[PDB]
Amino acid sequence: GDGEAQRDLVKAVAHILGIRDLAGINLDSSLADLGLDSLMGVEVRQILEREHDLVLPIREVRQLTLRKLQEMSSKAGSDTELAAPKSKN
Repeated sequence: GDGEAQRDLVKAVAHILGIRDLAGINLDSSLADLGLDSLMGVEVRQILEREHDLVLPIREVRQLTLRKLQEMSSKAGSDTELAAPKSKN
């Protein structure tokens, strides 16, 4: 029901592509460039919507540059209000 543990989305999404280490796989490539059309967006949504209620749709998910998946993995990211849009002036 609730996740006590959470992994990097690289060990999920990249693992769909058969990657994780990216030894010779480019990291500037958009997720759609990688192969996102079907599962590589559904899997993501089904994870994030339940993990952190973070539903980022395909138009945004398509630019998740593989390691960006672990950046928005939602673990230790939202300490207080995710990134907190707060700027003085």
